[PDB]
Amino acid sequence: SEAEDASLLSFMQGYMKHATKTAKDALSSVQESQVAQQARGWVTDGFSSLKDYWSTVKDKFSEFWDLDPEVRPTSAVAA
Repeated sequence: SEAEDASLLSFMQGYMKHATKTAKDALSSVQESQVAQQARGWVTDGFSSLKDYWSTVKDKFSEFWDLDPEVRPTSAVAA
């Protein structure tokens, strides 16, 4: 017995509702968190390379707002 009115959105709607349960069992599986050593890895590769790039982008995020005297999707992409 089930409401035939419910559209094909039923199975899904509930799916995410139910699959959200696996979060726990899946959460405990976070054992992949050990990825630390990996992160602590990028250090050797001079992860610092993120600073310059970060310090720029982030900071440039201020100016990156105001484009040339002409803010158009055409000239921008084409230039």
